[PDB]
Amino acid sequence: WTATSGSCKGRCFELQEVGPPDCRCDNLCKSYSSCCHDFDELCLKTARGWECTKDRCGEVRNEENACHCSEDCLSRGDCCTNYQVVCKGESHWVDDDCEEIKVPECPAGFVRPPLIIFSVDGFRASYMKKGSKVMPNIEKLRSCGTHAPYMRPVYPTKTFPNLYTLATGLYPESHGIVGNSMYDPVFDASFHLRGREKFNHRWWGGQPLWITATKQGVRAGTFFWSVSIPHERRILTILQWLSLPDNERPSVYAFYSEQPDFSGHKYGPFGPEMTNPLREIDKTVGQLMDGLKQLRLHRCVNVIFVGDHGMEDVTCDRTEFLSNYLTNVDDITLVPGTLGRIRAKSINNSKYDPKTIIAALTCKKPDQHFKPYMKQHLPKRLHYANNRRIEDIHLLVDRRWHVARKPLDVYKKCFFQGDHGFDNKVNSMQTVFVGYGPTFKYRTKVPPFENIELYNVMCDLLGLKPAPNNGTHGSLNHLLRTNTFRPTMPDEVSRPNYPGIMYLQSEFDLGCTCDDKVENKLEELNKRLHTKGSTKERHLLYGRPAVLYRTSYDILYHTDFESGYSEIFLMPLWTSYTISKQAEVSSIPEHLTNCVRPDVRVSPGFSQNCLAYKNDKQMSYGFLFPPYLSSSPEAKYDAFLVTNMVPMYPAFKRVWAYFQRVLVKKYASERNGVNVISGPIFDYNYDGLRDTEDEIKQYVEGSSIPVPTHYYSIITSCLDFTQPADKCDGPLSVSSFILPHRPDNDESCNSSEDESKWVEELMKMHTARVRDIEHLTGLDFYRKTSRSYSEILTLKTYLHTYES
Ligand SMILES: *[C@@H]1O[C@H](CO)[C@@H](O[C@@H]2O[C@H](CO)[C@@H](O[C@H]3O[C@H](CO[C@H]4O[C@H](CO)[C@@H](O)[C@H](O[C@H]5O[C@H](CO)[C@@H](O)[C@H](O)[C@@H]5O[C@H]5O[C@H](CO)[C@@H](O)[C@H](O)[C@@H]5O)[C@@H]4O)[C@@H](O)[C@H](O[C@H]4O[C@H](CO)[C@@H](O)[C@H](O)[C@@H]4O[C@H]4O[C@H](CO)[C@@H](O)[C@H](O)[C@@H]4O)[C@@H]3O)[C@H](O)[C@H]2NC(C)=O)[C@H](O)[C@H]1NC(C)=O
Ligand SMILES: N#Cc1cc(Cl)cc2c1C[C@@H](Nc1ncc3c(n1)CN(S(=O)(=O)C1COC1)C3)C2
Ligand SMILES: [Ca+2]
Ligand SMILES: [Ca+2]
Ligand SMILES: [K+]
Ligand code: NA
Ligand SMILES: [Zn+2]
Repeated sequence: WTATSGSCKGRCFELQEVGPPDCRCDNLCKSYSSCCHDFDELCLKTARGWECTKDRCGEVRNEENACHCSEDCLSRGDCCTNYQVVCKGESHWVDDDCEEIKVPECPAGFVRPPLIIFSVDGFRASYMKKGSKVMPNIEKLRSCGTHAPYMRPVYPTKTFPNLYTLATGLYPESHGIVGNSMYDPVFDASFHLRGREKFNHRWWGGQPLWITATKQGVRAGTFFWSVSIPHERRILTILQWLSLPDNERPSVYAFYSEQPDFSGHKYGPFGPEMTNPLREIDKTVGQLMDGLKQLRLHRCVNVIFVGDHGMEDVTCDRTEFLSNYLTNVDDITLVPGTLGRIRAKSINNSKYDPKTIIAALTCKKPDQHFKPYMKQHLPKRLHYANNRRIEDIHLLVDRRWHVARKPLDVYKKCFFQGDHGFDNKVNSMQTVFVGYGPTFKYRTKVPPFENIELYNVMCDLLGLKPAPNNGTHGSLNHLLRTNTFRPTMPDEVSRPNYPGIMYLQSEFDLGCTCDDKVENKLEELNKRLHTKGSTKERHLLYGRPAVLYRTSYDILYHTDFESGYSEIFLMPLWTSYTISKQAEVSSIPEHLTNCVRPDVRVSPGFSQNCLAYKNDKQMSYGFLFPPYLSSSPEAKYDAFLVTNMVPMYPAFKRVWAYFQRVLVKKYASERNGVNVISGPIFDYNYDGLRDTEDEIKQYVEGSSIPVPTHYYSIITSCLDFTQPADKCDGPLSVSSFILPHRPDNDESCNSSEDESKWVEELMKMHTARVRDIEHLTGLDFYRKTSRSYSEILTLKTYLHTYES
């Protein structure tokens, strides 16, 4: 209940919202049906429109007008944005030459350059080039400031998940807004775009920018605007707030446009109807910048132009129906559209079985346009599992398609031509980033980056300490002229042991055999030098990874590779090796097929055993350093050490053997050598973070050998590919992956074919950042390069996407 009989007199767009039952005058009161009775009259004035004309110049102030062209307007802070242009012979901001902003040029009493976030819904990255002729204001921000060719949203590429990731620096799994629609089983409550539940604070986790600011003594404009407040009024409200007294004036503001998303849904991303919405957004930018120029703030404010997600061509005819797959369609609830989320319609139904639903959805039709996943099997780069609001069963929908439960859902609720929500690596989902102002660089292009990184930079622009978030603070220092964040590398927590030869072969009772009895003090000296690390500079190019947790581990050197061997997990945390462009692939000799050799540097009690793999009828083994890439027949024996062995499902060994035998050589050929770091990952609670030993749900039968959930590889070379990976003087180039360790290839519908037709496709789907691998292993890579630490942070956030 609201007492709407109070008044908005002197309270229009007040910054502190009042508590029910008192009536509201803030920019969200309409959305709560809580505005005072006189809000429209006083606060949403329209008379005479948004623009000064030659006949209004010097007019007698009339308080009914939407904006003023009277001599007193600059002093009151409520001039029409074009006042100085029409009435005082000034130029529009867009007509002025770009001039470098080396220092903030602020009015007296400004403590810091304000930040204005200009957020646009559905603004696809390619609009910057394809619409450039109709967006001169946006084009000038872009060419004069700092811009990325695109900015990667988070999955799912929906509005609220992305806007709240911009506000928090958190993945949706961590902030709690995991969709535009959600069921929380603990609350037994549903979140929807329409209605009141979505206003309850219990949905919204982490700490958004406006709260971070307020807690650190920085005032904030309210970021959310009720849909019926016209854009012109939003901009006039921000400009009036910027005229408030010093002690009352916010330092951070947001503008929001529902366009171009609203029109994109109706007309498709590139419908001829899309030109007008782009022109109108550009005009709104023009109004802001002309208004800042009037207040002498156009060389003071940092402006960010940012989108939430792009827009793809999607039509009602490109819908898959679960009713064409399942017998039991009335027993499930589907969250539908550009992703699917499935749960039981009733928790009372004991016949519901996720295993049977997955199997009925798996490679059933030859061109199926969706793929089912248990959420823990989704590509780790999506970070979309660790939340009770994310259903166990997920459908990754192909770009251009929808999934629905039954046909009547699509025509009893069409005419839409655009949609978004797909995998956040799809080109059509990419969105925009421009930064303009004293703190941003001048005429600077930066590589594409993820939207989870922006919170940290917005905190830097405002002198704020960020709440704990998923950005990597410093990775975007190259966007900034000043206010850079200069972090120190994390301290190593565990120092390695360097074991020498300590065990006789007869002490090992592992049930292993190797045909390796083949008896020269030239080569006996050499053997010893390789075991002490004489080749370690070729194979460990960027230093030893640091272990950032308490554990027991050994560094093991060999001719062709170096490893950090965990005495707790009985396998390497990491294996590092370099493959030159000239390197030769060889076979595993016939006599060495089943060869496993005790490591006389490592106790029997800290070793795997072959008898466990023999008894485990589901589990086999592979090697981290591939025997196929041995430098010599003699060096190949090293690759069959028990300390190089890791547990692998036979189905996964098909993937791993193709990677090691074919793809490593291919990358060294293409990139002029590569350095490879490979290893296991254990994430049984799918939280994206390294498991402790007590979290492991599967062992090799009858043993303490834990079974990885994933295998990673980090593949590094010289960005200037005219230099070999091992003699690179400049920046690096990296690609990585985190491959699910699965006992079947059900994910790969073409897996009955030769690995050359499916394995590289799988690996591209499971592309990762080095930072993703850092979280999952507790390792810190690239500790010893010639490069600046911020540059290394940028490299560790790189994702190789494989989009054209
Ligand atoms: C991205 O970046 C984020 C932020 O840095 C990071 O997420 C953080 O990771 C930590 C580990 O997973 C975790 O630390 C502690 O969590 C709780 C404290 O939780 C509350 O307090 C903070 C501070 O304000 C809140 O932010 C937090 O918000 C979460 O929950 C809200 C309400 O439930 C919700 O609105 C919000 O969205 C958010 O949900 C998310 O996180 C939770 C977990 O906190 C998930 O469950 C959700 O799914 C969602 O993902 C809370 O209100 C501490 O209590 C923990 O300590 C436990 O657990 C330890 C075991 O490892 C143990 O040592 C401790 O002694 C203690 O044990 C006790 O409790 C156990 C579990 O209940 C029990 O089994 C045990 O036997 C014993 O009784 C953690 O220290 C942060 O909360 C988390 N923050 C946020 C904002 O998410 C991410 O990891 C990265 N992601 C990547 C990939 O890097
Ligand atoms: N969180 C956050 C955040 C972070 C930044 Cl950096 C900027 C902004 C926001 C919030 C944003 N304002 C805003 N105002 C109103 C509305 C929205 N956003 C989104 N909707 S909607 O209902 O989802 C949509 C579909 O029909 C309209 C209405 C401005
Ligand atoms: Ca949106
Ligand atoms: Ca984990
Ligand atoms: K076996
Ligand atoms: Na298959
Ligand atoms: Zn939309």
